[PDB]
Amino acid sequence: STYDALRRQLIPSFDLLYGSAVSVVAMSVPATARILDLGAGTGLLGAALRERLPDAELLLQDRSQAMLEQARQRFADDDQVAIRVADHLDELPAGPFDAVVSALSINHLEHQDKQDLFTRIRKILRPGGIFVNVEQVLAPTSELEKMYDRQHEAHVLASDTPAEEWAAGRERMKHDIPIDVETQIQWLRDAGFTTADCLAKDWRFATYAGWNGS
Ligand SMILES: Nc1ncnc2c1ncn2[C@@H]1O[C@H](CSCC[C@H](N)C(=O)O)[C@@H](O)[C@H]1O
Repeated sequence: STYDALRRQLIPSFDLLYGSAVSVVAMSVPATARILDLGAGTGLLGAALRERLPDAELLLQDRSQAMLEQARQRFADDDQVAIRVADHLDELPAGPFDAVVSALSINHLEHQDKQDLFTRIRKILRPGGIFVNVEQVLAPTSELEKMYDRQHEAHVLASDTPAEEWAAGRERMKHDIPIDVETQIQWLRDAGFTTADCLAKDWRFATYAGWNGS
């Protein structure tokens, strides 16, 4: 409620970017899809997926028990949601999966571990399966990165975000290892995804996807 409201204040085009992730999954997988949610946190993208796909099986995983406890509370009464404590770097669940989704999590990995993860994700996707990332992305240059930062700050100020939460936000972003969206899209092609695309973008934040065969 307050947490979800705060995420909208901190994330430019939250509805467009998380909404695009939901819409592209809904147009790519069945009603009864098996979906892996990597770095699920409180399960915010999971909640948006459940609203669109009431019959989908969600497996939420994260390295943080504390974050997954928030996801457990959110989905307390949902018998089609499982929770697994697992780092991105730990062995993935067997599969197959119709979709693997992630929001604002994969940027925390070293670049080589991102490329390895994309390869490992495709292995657990059925043919026609989709990988979707709602991601913090780096500008191609230092000058454009400053412009990305100004536009992010403009949203946070316009959204009337508490100064203490924005302060906390900037501190958490120090541990992020973002790269530009086109590099990551090319990495999906390198990983053997036949199609990769940026569906939606608001400067620093982008929704991109890869398809396993289609
Ligand atoms: N190496 C790693 N393996 C697994 N989870 C990781 C991780 N590095 C970061 N995370 C998780 O990634 C999340 C980033 S915050 C995003 C949370 C949620 N997907 C949302 O959109 O709101 C946190 O829950 C953090 O614990």
